[PDB]
Amino acid sequence: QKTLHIYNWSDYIAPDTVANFEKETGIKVVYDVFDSNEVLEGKLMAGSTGFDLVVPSASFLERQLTAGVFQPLDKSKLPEWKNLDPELLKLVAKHDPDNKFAMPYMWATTGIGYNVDKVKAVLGENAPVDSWDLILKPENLEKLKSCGVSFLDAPEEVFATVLNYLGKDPNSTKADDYTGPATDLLLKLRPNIRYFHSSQYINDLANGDICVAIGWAGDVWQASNRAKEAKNGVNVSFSIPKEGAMAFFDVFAMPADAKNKDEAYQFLNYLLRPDVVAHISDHVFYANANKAATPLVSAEVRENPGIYPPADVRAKLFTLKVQDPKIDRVRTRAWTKVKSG
Ligand SMILES: [Cl-]
Ligand SMILES: [Cl-]
Ligand SMILES: [Cl-]
Repeated sequence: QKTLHIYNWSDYIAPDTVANFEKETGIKVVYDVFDSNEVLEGKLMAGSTGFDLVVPSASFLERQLTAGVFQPLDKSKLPEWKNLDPELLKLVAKHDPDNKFAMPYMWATTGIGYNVDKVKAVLGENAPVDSWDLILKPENLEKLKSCGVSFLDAPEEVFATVLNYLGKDPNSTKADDYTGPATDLLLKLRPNIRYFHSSQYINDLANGDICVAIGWAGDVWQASNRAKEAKNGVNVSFSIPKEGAMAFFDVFAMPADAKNKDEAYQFLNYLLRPDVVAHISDHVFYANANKAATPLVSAEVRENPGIYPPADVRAKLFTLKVQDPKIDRVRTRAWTKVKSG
């Protein structure tokens, strides 16, 4: 029997996607999840992952390509490749030249999830929910400490966001930008942050246990929808702040030592069907990269400007660049100071 090992982000697939693929193809799927680019990259660099498909962010895949940990996708086994948005392909091609290694899957932004009522109770009806001031200004965060604050456990994203907020290059190659103002601000914020974590904030926003989080858009929209279906009265929203925000593109890639490559190609082409991936978007509240699928996704997802943002909001989004070894070391050490204490 055929078996296929997949390592994807958590909360990133419809409930029935895998079961439908199994019953159509007869392949048994082993499906596991992660919430951290650093965890996946560490697996890729330490040895065999034991997976046939993994899903890094494109900015991390750029770094991973030069280690040789992926093999190029045979485009002749991906006929539905045509369905992909060419403009998104061109953006991902900045990380994966000529799109040789990566199939764009979902994309979104790193912004602010928050409890509408709690934030307005603490900072007033005019709470600056359209601005990184909400969480990155120490006076505001000290007051939101009362109802719970979480940051992503995602150092490249947090530092780029802080740097942009401070008016620096989000991808500054100036070491002092990291050790000076970025670390200073983050250390001022630190005593107000309940935890650093990239998946617990979903149920904690849904449950009312935290009131504001740095989070990924569709994760926050999932939390909003979980509160709605529980009818617990918790109102969660998501903000792409006025100063801009990081955009990311999560992409399927094939490890160089993948065991069941024919089956992996069958799954990638399954995900390229417009009806298959639109249905995923319906359940996970993320924009997919499939331009033929967009009319098939539900109106409540397609028309949400925090999921499919319009041109003027997209014009304010930035993306990660790969840093040299000095900056990587400086950023990692500063993250360590921030996250342990
Ligand atoms: Cl996990
Ligand atoms: Cl007020
Ligand atoms: Cl706390």
